[PDB]
Amino acid sequence: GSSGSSGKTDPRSMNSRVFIGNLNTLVVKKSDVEAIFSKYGKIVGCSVHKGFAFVQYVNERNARAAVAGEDGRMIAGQVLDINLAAEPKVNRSGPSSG
Repeated sequence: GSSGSSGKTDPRSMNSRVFIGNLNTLVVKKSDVEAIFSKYGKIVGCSVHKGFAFVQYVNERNARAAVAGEDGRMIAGQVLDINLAAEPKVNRSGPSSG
């Protein structure tokens, strides 16, 4: 059932998602992540939670764009760790395949 007030990552009905981490929400705003990402595709759903944020583009291609673009941006003087909510950058070293 539809649940209000939450922010998790569960497969329900989505594809185009971007997990904006290391987001200095203490300085960065939503419009900053909504506008900065507005160049990587139209945002249908964007949220920022003290610690991280989530962006939802109209299409994946767009999202993946930012995830590739945004990710590595110096916001507030600090880099932003973003990644598509699908493939977690867990354990770098190793045979990454699949």
